[PDB]
Amino acid sequence: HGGGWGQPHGGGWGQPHGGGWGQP
Repeated sequence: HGGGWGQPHGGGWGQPHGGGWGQP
């Protein structure tokens, strides 16, 4: 979740998942 665009949910892994909340 690098600002709201292509950094969040970047393919399914460490780009979504950011702790355990709404990032994953």
